[PDB]
Amino acid sequence: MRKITVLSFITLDGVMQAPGGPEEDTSGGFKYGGWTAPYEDEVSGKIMEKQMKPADYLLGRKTFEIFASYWPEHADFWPGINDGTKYVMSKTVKKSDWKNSVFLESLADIKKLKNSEGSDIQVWGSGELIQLLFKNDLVDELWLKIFPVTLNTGKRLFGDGTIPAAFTLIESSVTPSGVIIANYKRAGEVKTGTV
Amino acid sequence: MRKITVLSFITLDGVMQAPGGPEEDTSGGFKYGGWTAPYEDEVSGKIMEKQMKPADYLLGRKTFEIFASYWPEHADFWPGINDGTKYVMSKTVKKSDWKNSVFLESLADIKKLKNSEGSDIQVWGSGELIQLLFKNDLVDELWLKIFPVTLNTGKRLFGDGTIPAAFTLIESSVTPSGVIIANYKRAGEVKTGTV
Ligand SMILES: NC(=O)c1ccc[n+]([C@@H]2O[C@H](COP(=O)([O-])OP(=O)(O)OC[C@H]3O[C@@H](n4cnc5c(N)ncnc54)[C@H](OP(=O)(O)O)[C@@H]3O)[C@@H](O)[C@H]2O)c1
Ligand SMILES: NC(=O)c1ccc[n+]([C@@H]2O[C@H](COP(=O)([O-])OP(=O)(O)OC[C@H]3O[C@@H](n4cnc5c(N)ncnc54)[C@H](OP(=O)(O)O)[C@@H]3O)[C@@H](O)[C@H]2O)c1
Repeated sequence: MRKITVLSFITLDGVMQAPGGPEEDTSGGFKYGGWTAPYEDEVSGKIMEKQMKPADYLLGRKTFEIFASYWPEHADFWPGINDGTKYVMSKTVKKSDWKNSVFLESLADIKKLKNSEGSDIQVWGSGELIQLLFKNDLVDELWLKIFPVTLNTGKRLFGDGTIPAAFTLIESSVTPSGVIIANYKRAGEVKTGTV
Repeated sequence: MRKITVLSFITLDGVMQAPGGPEEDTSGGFKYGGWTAPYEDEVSGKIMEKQMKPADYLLGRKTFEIFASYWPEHADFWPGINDGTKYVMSKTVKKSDWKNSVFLESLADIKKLKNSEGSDIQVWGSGELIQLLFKNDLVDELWLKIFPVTLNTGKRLFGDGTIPAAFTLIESSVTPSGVIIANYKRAGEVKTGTV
């Protein structure tokens, strides 16, 4: 059994669409692509150069294709994404000229990939696929970065597949720009009481 | 002009409904009332004290009525809510047995109260009213306690009134129970660039 970590950049109101640039994802006429862009300092770069250490990867086709247009040319900066196997969930794509790309089609294939032997799995972007991972409680860990911004519209990290669940805060951090790094571990069922 | 702070307990996916107990709010058949219970600790109380400072208050009718059913009988623990004026939005309730309760009926009234002279306004609970405040950009600070839990269903702090807007993280801490205190100042507009 492999660990599955979801890593995500979200706004205060949990919007995850198009962190990195104005055109990264225009679904809905989304106007705020690049909202992650004013909150990048050098200690943020060092916090997630360690988050970038080599692993295996699980991605939705759309996030795969956003990555495949850029990262094959920048293996200097992020070698992990280029060397590790990238398992990609898709029904419309079966091959890619990006090295070490495998294509899964089913919830069964994800479960086998998890049960199979090998390195821990990182999940970047992939909002729609994350919905399926959440709904089957396959997500073992959450690394989040919460930015001081609210954007009513936009694809969300906790969306359709969010289930009731509990977590442990493994560790946390803050950024000179005011970004909270939050690191949760899956922790069983939601507990209630009275205050 | 007065400083409208909004204070709110939210899950990781931003639900604020019924933090304190199982029957506190049962709209939609909400099964997770009291989800903040297992995360109450000592440090949390200390912060609660600085936020239980004598202020004026602005509340929605439902939150006022939940408060009025318990807090007038515990002026020792949380005085300020009994001593300060409570401005309550309603078109349903005109008077109350609680000392220092004023009843406002329009958006204009909330603005006039803001433009008035007096103590800085705290806002607790009041998701439906918060929506109107957000929509007209009357909220100036945000003190959030983010709890290590997810519950897909429930009333959301950032609901239909949320508007795109930037913030300045003025403070942050983590409790021994894994809750994230994060207070934000309102900071003008959303900036985008390219990473
Ligand atoms: N906040 C961040 O950290 C971050 C980082 C990078 C990107 N992003 C954003 O993530 C978003 C990526 O777009 P997206 O989330 O809408 O799509 P996606 O999850 O990346 O991929 C969607 C595609 O993957 C397949 N897929 C996903 N879920 C499936 C399921 N449950 N069952 C079967 N196939 C499934 C399908 O491929 P087929 O159509 O081929 O069948 C689907 O069309 C963008 O907005 C991107 O900007 C965020
Ligand atoms: N997470 C926390 O920190 C926290 C703390 C305490 C409570 N809560 C939760 O907050 C929720 C409070 O209930 P709620 O948010 O649904 O209602 P609410 O905002 O507390 O009050 C609803 C009533 O206030 C009036 N009102 C609100 N907005 C109005 C508007 N835009 N225009 C005119 N009148 C308006 C109306 O009164 P009339 O109908 O009388 O006209 C409305 O019916 C509960 O779920 C409670 O458990 C959360």
